[PDB]
Amino acid sequence: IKELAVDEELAAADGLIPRQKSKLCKHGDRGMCEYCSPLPPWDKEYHEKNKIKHISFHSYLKKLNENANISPLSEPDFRINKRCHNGHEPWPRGICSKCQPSAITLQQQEFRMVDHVEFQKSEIINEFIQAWRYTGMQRFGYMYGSYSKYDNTPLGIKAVVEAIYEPPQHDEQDGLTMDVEQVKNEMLQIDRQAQEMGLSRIGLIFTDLSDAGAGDGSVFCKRHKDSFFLSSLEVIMAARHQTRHPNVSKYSEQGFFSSKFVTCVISGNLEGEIDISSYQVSTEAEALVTADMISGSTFPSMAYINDTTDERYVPEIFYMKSNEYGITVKENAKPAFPVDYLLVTLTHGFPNTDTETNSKFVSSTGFPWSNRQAMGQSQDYQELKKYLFNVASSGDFNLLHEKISNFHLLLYINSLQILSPDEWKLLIESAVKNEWEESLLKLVSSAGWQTLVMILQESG
Ligand SMILES: [Zn+2]
Ligand SMILES: [Zn+2]
Repeated sequence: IKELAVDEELAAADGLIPRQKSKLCKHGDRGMCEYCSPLPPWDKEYHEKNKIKHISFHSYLKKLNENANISPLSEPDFRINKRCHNGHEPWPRGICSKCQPSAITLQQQEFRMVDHVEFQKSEIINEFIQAWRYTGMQRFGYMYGSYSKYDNTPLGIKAVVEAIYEPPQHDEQDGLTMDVEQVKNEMLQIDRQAQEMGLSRIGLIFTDLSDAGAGDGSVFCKRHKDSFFLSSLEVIMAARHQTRHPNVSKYSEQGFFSSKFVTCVISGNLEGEIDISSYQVSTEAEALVTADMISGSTFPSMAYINDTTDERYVPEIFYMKSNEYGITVKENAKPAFPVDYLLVTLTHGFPNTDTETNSKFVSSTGFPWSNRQAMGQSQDYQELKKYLFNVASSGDFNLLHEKISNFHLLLYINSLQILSPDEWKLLIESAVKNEWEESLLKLVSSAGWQTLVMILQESG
C-alpha cells in the first residue's frame, strides 16, 4: 500500500548539514572542499556532538542507500524453516546449511523509527496520571494521534499524541493485567472510530508510580541505570505491539520495516519527580520475540534466552556488551543478557503555548474517560446530561464546541447509536475541523442531535 505522508515528505528532504570553514580549508569563506562540505544527515560525529542518541529512520535509510550505490531494508527473521527438505527431513528430524539458523549477534540499534513523542496538551498526561493519583493503582493506556516531522534531529519524526484511551484492565498497587482478547476486540472498534477522526493508534503508555511517603507528592525512582528502564516482560510487550503495527516502507523486501509504535512509561525520576520516558525496541527485539526466543524470568532487567524445542531453534546468541566508555566486546548472551540492549530511547515534550495550536480536541477532560467506573467516573445519561444539556440549548456555540471537541465524549455519544452515520460525521467535523461553526450549525439542526438532546431532557 502507500507510505505515510511523513515518510514521503522526508524522502524528498536531503537533510544536509552545512559546516563552517575548517582550519585546513585553503579557500574563501564561500568556497568548499572535503573539510567544509555539508555533512550527510546520518553523520555520526554530529549526532555524538549534539547528544542525539540514535540517528533517525530516514537518516539511516539515506545512509544505506548511499552505501549501496536490492531493497536496502529487510526485517530480520530468526525463525527456523520447519519445511526444509533440502536433502533431509525438516526440523527437528534434520537440518542443513540452508535452513540452519546461524549465530545471532545483538547490539544497541543505531537508529530509531520515531525520535520524539509530543503530547499535544499536558492535560492529556495529567488526566491519565489521575487514575493512579485517585486509586493508588497503576494504569495502562493506548495513545492516539499521528506522525509528523520533528526538526530537532536530522530528518526526525515525532509521534503527536492527541488522546489516550484506557482499555478494560485490572489494576493493582504494583502492576496490572489485561484480558488480551477482550482488549483486542474493544480496540478494534475504537481504532475504527478513531480513524474516522483522523487518528491512528500510535503507542502505549503505562505507570510505575509509588508514593515516596514524604507527603510531598514525590515518588520513588525505580527505573535507572542500576536497575532497569523497561523490564523484559515490557520489552516483549512492546515488540509484540510493534510487530502488530508495522511501518509500511517501499524500501523493504517485505513492504514493511519495523514500526512507528512507541512505548512510554510514567515513573519517578532521580529527583523523585513524576516524569515520562519514551522508547521503542530494536528490530532485533522484534525478531527475537517473533521467534519466541526470549522470556521474562527472575530479574526484570534481564532477557532470558529460551531453549531449543521441536518448534523453536535457538542458535548461539552473542551481544556487544558495552563498558562505561561505550566500547563494546562480543560476549555470550546466554543464559540471559540485559534487556537494555534491545531498547532505543526517544525524547518527549509538549508544544510551546505560542506554537500554532493544531490540537485535535479542545478539551481533554470534563467528561469521564472510558473504563473508569471503578474510579467513580461512569459514562451514563445522567453524566452526559450534566455535562452537555444546558450548553446544548443555550445557543452558545463556543461552549458547545468546547464540550463536544473531546475524544471520550465523542466515543460515548457514538455508542448510543442515536446519531446517523452522516450526523456522526457532522459531529466529528464539529469537533476536529479548524472551521467548525458551519458543521456545528448543521449538527444542531439535525434530527439525530435533536433526538439526543430530548433523550437527555427526559432522563434523570
Ligand atoms: Zn573547505
Ligand atoms: Zn535444510
